[PDB]
Amino acid sequence: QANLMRLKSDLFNRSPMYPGPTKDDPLTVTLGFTLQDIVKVDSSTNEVDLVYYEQQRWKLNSLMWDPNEYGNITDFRTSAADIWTPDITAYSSTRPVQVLSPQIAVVTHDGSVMFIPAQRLSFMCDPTGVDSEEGVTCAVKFGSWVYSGFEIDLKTDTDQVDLSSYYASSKYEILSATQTRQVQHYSCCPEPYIDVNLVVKFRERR
Amino acid sequence: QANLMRLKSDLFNRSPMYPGPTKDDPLTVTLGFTLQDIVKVDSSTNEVDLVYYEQQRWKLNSLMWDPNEYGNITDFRTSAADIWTPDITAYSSTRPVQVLSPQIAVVTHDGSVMFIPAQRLSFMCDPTGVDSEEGVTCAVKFGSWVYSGFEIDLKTDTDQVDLSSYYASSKYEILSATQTRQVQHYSCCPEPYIDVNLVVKFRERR
Amino acid sequence: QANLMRLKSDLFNRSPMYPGPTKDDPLTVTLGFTLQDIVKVDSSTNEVDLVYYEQQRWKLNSLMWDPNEYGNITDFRTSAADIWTPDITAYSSTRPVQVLSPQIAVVTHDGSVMFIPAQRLSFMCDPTGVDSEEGVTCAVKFGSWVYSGFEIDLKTDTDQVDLSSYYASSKYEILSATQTRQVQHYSCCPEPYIDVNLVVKFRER
Amino acid sequence: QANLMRLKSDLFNRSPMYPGPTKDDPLTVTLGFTLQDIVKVDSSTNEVDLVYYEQQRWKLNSLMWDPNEYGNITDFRTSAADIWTPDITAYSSTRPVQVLSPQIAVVTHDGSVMFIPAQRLSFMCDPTGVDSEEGVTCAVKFGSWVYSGFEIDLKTDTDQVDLSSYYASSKYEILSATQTRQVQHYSCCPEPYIDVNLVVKFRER
Amino acid sequence: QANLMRLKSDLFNRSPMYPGPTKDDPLTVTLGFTLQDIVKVDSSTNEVDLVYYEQQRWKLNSLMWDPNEYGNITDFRTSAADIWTPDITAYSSTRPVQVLSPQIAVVTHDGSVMFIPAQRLSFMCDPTGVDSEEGVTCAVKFGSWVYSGFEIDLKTDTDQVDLSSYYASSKYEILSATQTRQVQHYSCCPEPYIDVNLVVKFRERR
Ligand SMILES: c1cnc2cc3c(cc2n1)[C@@H]1CNC[C@H]3C1
Ligand SMILES: c1cnc2cc3c(cc2n1)[C@@H]1CNC[C@H]3C1
Ligand SMILES: c1cnc2cc3c(cc2n1)[C@@H]1CNC[C@H]3C1
Ligand SMILES: c1cnc2cc3c(cc2n1)[C@@H]1CNC[C@H]3C1
Ligand SMILES: c1cnc2cc3c(cc2n1)[C@@H]1CNC[C@H]3C1
Repeated sequence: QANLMRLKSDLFNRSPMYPGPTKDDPLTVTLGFTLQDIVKVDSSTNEVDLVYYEQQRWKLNSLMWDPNEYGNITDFRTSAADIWTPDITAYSSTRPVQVLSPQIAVVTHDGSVMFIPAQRLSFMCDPTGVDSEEGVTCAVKFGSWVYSGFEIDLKTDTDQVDLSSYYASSKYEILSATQTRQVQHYSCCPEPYIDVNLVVKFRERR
Repeated sequence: QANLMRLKSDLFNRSPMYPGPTKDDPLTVTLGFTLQDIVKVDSSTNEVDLVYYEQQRWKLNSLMWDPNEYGNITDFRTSAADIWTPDITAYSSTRPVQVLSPQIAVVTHDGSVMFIPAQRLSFMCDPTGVDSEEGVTCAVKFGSWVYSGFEIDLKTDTDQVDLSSYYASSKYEILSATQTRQVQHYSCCPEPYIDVNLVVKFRERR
Repeated sequence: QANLMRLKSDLFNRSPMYPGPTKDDPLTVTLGFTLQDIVKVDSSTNEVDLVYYEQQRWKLNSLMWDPNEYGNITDFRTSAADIWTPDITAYSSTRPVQVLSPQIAVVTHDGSVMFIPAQRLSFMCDPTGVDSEEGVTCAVKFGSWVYSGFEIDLKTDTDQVDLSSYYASSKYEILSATQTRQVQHYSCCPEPYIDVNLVVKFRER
Repeated sequence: QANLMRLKSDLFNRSPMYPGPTKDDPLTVTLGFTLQDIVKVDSSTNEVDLVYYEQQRWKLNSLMWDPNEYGNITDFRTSAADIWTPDITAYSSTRPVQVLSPQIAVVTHDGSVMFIPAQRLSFMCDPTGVDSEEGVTCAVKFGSWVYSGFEIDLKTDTDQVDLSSYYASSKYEILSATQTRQVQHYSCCPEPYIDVNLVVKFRER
Repeated sequence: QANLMRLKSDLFNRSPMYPGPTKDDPLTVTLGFTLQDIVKVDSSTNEVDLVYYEQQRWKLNSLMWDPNEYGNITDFRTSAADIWTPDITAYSSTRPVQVLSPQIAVVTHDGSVMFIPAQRLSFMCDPTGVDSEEGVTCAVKFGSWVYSGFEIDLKTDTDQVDLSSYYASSKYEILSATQTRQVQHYSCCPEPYIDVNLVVKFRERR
């Protein structure tokens, strides 16, 4: 501005879009969940509804630049449409995920992208024994839908889910939450697919 | 990398889109269902809700290339908008199907496309006797909406539906699931239309 | 394909889109309903939900061609966005209609288009007496929203609705179904508007 | 068609879009409601659902033409996207309005536009006493959201709402319906904003 | 209006879009809420639904002009798509916000923009004790999702929410409503993020 505008122009207008990773130049996405609320539980259909936001990080050479060339600009915000983004998907979802945040990411001079969408998800979960002291445990996998391990790998900075933002007066208390990496194989396809498995253990509030 | 982008450009930017099959150059789509959950049953309206993903395969000359000409590239992922896709449709649906996965397909050097959309479908089904030991049986046909047998044929690699991914703690147990090919005639039109008939037999979990 | 692609290109890329009918060059749409299910009935709000598919036919000179010029091609499928389509609308709908089928039509060398969208419609209907043996009767008009009789006419191949595809195990049995043409006048506008009136008579099982 | 296509092209392709009214060149929209059904009433949240269609008229110099120059064409239908339209909005709505009709308007040689969207609206209304003989009364204002009196004025051809199209077998009977013009002031802004206040009085039966 | 068209053309057609604020040229948005109705309360999931409209003001050099050059034009209305707008977001929302108004803003010769979207929001709130005389209190933060304090600051013209437009016959009476500015830090990010905290205290009508 004029610097930022020129920068954005150079990356997006002058180049073709990054065509996604491949076996030859694969990519690693760092996931991390901040759980906000277990909004509702349906014991007649065994689906439960979570609200959270999911931090995604990755890095691309396509998105690098030299700050001195662009008015000492270290980073910028941009629409998620302007860049490639990973197709992280909830495998046991029962309804399409609802986006609760804007679709804007941060890009930085070293090509690192950060993107943190807020979501509401309804996923498969049997709440039997939520009323008990012992509580009930449910799990849901997040991972690329189309990209194998050989193109997209996932990692977590910590197995502990971020519960510091959980709703004080929720109907359900969280006993524990876990974000652990996994490998899976499916009947369609020879290659392994990577996913981060979100496992929550919860119960009704006294 | 550059090597790909060039490929994608050659297939999509330089050519006009494949205009769909015709009697002269017809096409065969291979369908296959992985049932995930029978989410809910409504006995007051006789509609039942399934979550699954539906594997679609087909092949086009339009999409072929020579790997040596494109940096030894065997295959790639792309948006479903970038290519023609078949109009497989649930004939007894009561509500529009909801897409639970991204709209990305895999294309390969020999022109083979694979596309596996995850869906939630509400279809016509009378659950009377779901509580019994015997269970209740329901069926729904999938097939092209507009393309006759003479333009689109359907086939299955197996009559057995893939239940290996079914939800362990679902409200309903699957006794059996079947994907069998069928031929049908409709009053509008002289030609026969092909469909794969999904037949599931299920009951409450006891 | 080479042939078909060229054909499609000539009709759509090289010409401007058909700007809809007018008084001078009017047209006639043939409607026909295949009722599939009466899904639900709400007696607290007097709305009922139907699932069906609605066959639409019409013909345009804009869409004609000579098969010999295009590799003996008699007809083809295409997206509904690529062509003009008629604005048939349910006058007593209480919620926007939901499309249950793809938006693809068939065009033929003589300019005839066929298009059969599958729909779910919620329309105004008082089900009082649906539980009785006598059953209850409800009606809903379908017709162009903006085009008068003088631009769009409607006709039916038969007054009998196609119930051969109705759901065997539906909560409601169909006693009868009727698709009859009508003329209507509205206070806004001098001209008459045409509609096909769908009348169904049904009850619980 | 050739003629019509050329006309449409001249108005839309060759000109930039009408940039909306201003203080200097203000505009008057004529509103008129045809109420179809009071579909449902929720006494636990005090919202009620109406289905109707709302006639909008206005006139622009931008849209004028000479019929002799265009094959004696008096008028035509077109997409609502092709022209500017007014931002009439329900002030006491509790949910986004649902469009039940196509988005097509009629334009005429003297620059007059007519546009009649069918809608379902959920708005704020306490139904307490709907079961009584006396009935209950509710109101909802329609007016531009962003344009003051000084840019958009509203008028009504009649204070009587058009109930001739109301549903015979609705759960609720209409005792009366009124479309009266009003002026309002809001805390944000010095200028007055115009609205047409729809007031309905109704009950069960 | 020949004049207005030319003006609009000069700002939007001839220039590239304002690329959003940065640390170097930051921006201040003035928020203000007019609460219309507390429509419903769900005590089984602890979510409550508000209808309101939210006044947003800010100023940009990009949008300035000289009235003498454009037929003494002081201001104009335009689509929200034609200009940059701030990404104010409800942090404790449980469902995507629904827009109840048109997406039109007012721009003025000194570059000031005003934009007042009407919304329905479902947010996290425990209504326990709404039936009491004492009432129950709930809060929800509004702020940029992606822009730190260093790029977007928020302010309020008054801590008092505008209740003059509240629904006379609502199921719930408003005891008080507050729009107060706040600073927050999140685990992802070193910088502080600004939010205006909407705090309402209410009860059943009795
Ligand atoms: C870029 C993209 N998404 C973000 C999400 C958040 C934040 C910064 C972001 N930056 C913090 C503030 N906004 C909500 C969360 C936490
Ligand atoms: C290409 C395109 N679609 C796919 C869908 C799936 C898989 C691989 C795919 N590869 C497995 C993993 N993702 C969901 C399903 C099963
Ligand atoms: C052209 C356009 N739509 C059609 C819809 C159907 C059919 C033929 C069509 N042809 C029959 C077979 N497919 C579903 C319905 C009935
Ligand atoms: C142009 C635009 N909208 C219209 C809406 C209607 C009519 C004519 C129209 N002409 C009458 C017939 N169609 C529904 C209503 C009433
Ligand atoms: C520009 C943009 N949005 C506005 C919203 C409103 C108003 C003026 C506006 N001007 C007042 C009248 N319309 C609704 C609210 C209050």
